[PDB]
This record gives sequence, C-alpha cells and structure tokens, in this order.
Amino acid sequence: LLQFHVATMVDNELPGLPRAMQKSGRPLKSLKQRLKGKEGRVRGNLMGKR
DNA sequence: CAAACACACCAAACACAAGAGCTAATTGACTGGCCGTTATCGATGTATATATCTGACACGTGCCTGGAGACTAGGGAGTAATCCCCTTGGC
Repeated sequence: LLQFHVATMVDNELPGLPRAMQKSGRPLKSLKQRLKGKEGRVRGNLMGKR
C-alpha cells in the first residue's frame, strides 16, 4: 500500500494498475501530471505565460 | 553438446494529436462510537392549599332547683265592753 500511494503521489497514471481516485470521485493530479505536457509547468508557465 | 550472435516474431509501453479567445452551469459527504453540554426524568424536600379533628365562642335546648299560684283548713290576730288597779293630781 505504501508503494502504491507513493507511486500515485508522483505518478497517478500507471499501466494497468488502479488509478488513485479522490473520495468525491475524481482522479488525483500527481506531480508528473502537473508538468507532463501542455498546461503543465514547462509549456504552461515557462515557455508560455500570461 | 553447449555457447556466441543474428533474424523474425510476439508482447509490452510512451507520447503526441494548432494558437488560442469568450461565455455558461453541477458538484456545496456520510453512519457510527464516543465525550462533552445541556434537556429531561426522578427523589427529597419545604412552602402553600385544602381536609380532619380539637378548642373557644355563640345560639339554642334542657334537667334540675327553687319559686310561684289557687285553694283549703282552722286558728292567730283583732272589735266592742267591762272592771278596778293605779296613776296623776291636789293641799
């Protein structure tokens, strides 16, 4: 369980493994998701800003 | 026979899917155990309201004692005459 929780903390989406879901019923935004691609940190707030 | 590499095939993942710009609306956790506050139910009264019994005062009835009424019996109190004892009066 500890391994699963940490992996979900730094990577929500895994191949085949269950996805961490908030009790409300929505997935948790792991750090990888935070800067995986567009709308992230690099392309979202370093190469393109407001 | 066992080990080296090469090839074809199968099986498993990664990341991307233009630049953005505006507006709207759906989601606003939930049973249970337990502690902590507080509302309620309960006992243990003392204070006040009412009922029963006892005591003092009031009106009324009564038993008892003494007093009062009508009538009676028969004798106590009491006129009318008399005597003469004795008192007042006198020189």
